[PDB]
Amino acid sequence: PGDIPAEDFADHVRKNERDSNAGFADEYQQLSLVGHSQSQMVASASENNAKNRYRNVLPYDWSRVPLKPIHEEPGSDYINASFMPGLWSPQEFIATQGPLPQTVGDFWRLVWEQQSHTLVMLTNCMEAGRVKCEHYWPLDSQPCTHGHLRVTLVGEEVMENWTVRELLLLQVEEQKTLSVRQFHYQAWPDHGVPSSPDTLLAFWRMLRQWLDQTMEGGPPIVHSSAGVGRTGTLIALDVLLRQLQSEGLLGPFSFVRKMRESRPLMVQTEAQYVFLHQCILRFLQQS
Repeated sequence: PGDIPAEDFADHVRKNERDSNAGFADEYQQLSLVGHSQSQMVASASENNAKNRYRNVLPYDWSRVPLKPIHEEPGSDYINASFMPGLWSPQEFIATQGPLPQTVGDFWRLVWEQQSHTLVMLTNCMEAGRVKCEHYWPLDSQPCTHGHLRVTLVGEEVMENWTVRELLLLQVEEQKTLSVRQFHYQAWPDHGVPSSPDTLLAFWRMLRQWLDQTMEGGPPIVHSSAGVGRTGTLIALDVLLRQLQSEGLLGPFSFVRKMRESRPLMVQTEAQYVFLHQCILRFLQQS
């Protein structure tokens, strides 16, 4: 179904790189046509005006992740977040924007209601003086509370290009806790690419090693600033590398197309689309 056999992928990438990525640019032009005739009426509602970081980056109605409604609060079921397809499921991941000050509580409610044990953060809170995402997790000195939830920082290990944080999410009305592990990649510029495929692959190997041991609960929640660009590139990397290993096939164009049906702008620059292919190529060279 358009899938490329593993043995054929290296040649496919080289063909699309010719003439300054002439083949990749045409594939990206075709991908940019996908999914625009779908409604965004919930995200566009006046009640939800202050809940979207970017007016022109909104979830589609059919694939948005609803929150449980709060009695007499219109729009309380809305968060800028979408179910994203994976290897096995159309709900394998959740892509969401970087929380705003006024949606940090909704974000943690999303984590709780989905029972997601894994967060992936691909943005810094501020980049070159420009705000990208709220620092939505607590410091180790004081837990933070939102609605019926208490969030506690339990541990934090800092590496050269990423940080892993261990969090405890307690729903006070239920007396039930959720352990959440946050994988924060700290060297991926907005609308750009990491410095090399090797460092992103190292981050991915760590994340996938964790996920292959943590499959209880809901989908991993992946986010950046808009929740489309760095988010879509990482999700595509993980799905395609697992497709490579579990099926011996790779279908990047097909997967990004499915992603665009669920949420706009996934893999947000042509450079990120090319970078995605160069990472898979490096994973084969490393193999």
